Amino acid sequence: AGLNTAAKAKGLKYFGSATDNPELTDSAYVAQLSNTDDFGQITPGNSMKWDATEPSQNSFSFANGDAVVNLANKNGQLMRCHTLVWHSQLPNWVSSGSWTNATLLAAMKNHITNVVTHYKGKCYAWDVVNEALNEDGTFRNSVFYQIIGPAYIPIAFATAAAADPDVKLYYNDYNIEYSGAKATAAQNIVKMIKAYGAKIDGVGLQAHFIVGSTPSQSDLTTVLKGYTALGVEVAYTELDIKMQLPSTAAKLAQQSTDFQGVAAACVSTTGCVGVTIWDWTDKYSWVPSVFQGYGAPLPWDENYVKKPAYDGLMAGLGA
Ligand SMILES: *[C@@H]1O[C@H](CO)[C@@H](O)[C@H](O)[C@H]1NC(C)=O
Repeated sequence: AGLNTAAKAKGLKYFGSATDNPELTDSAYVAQLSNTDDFGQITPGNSMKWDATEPSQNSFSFANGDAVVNLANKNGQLMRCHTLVWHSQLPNWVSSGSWTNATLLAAMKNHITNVVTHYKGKCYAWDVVNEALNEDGTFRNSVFYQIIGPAYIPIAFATAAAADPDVKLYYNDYNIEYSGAKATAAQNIVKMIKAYGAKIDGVGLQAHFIVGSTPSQSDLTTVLKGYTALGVEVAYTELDIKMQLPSTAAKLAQQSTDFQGVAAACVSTTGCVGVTIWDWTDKYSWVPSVFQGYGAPLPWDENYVKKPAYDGLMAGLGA
């Protein structure tokens, strides 16, 4: 009947979509987001990030996150909660602060414990640490790395686990879906957290790909199995496939094949729990200025009408 029903028949927990609060006043948008034949899971695109949830020190702000949870709850959709520790979308009080190891650890832990406690029981998964690596497999020189060193990562996981022992804890990153220094480094982060004795349940593979340059089904599956071999589940967490503009029939077809292989890779991998697309309509796709010249990244167009990629996904999920 749709993406989510097809995904569940193949043993995934969900097929899902991100959303954001500005979209929720569009009742036509909301009606399709709330269609559980297509979406059994929701991620808040922005309203659970640090800039949204602790915009001034110790000042927790949950209304916009809660509104997304409430919608998911009314619809019977799972939540993925996104994201606790990340160098981007950090309030200036954190990124510019004068810290010591103890004082930044206290503030980071305070952030995690308050946010995760607030959402205790509501989330299938948390992206606990996001994008900790540079493209060359080095640690990003974020405030957390510079002040605390690599321990910030296992400490964040341990802190999340103490606040909510049952939610699945994910390390989430992009450009780790194909082999290379970055994916190798992401494997090493998994091994490092586990060696520290902290709980890590999952690797989140964002899957921001490009039409015509998407990794093959075979390459993607191979890489997923490289993570599951470490004793984690995997999911594609932010899938979209931006195309070099203008859109053409040939690019829409390629885009369909690209989405199909991503779905098929997940369905092929024991321990891949689901796919989330980064919103579902091109009208609300994430295409910031750095990708000027690209667009139309999603399975529905800006008029909420299906593109060939929808059928591609269905084919990849075996329906
Ligand atoms: C910060 O404190 C943690 C917790 O004890 C420790 O693992 C880490 O090495 C410390 N880092 C620095 C730079 O002191």
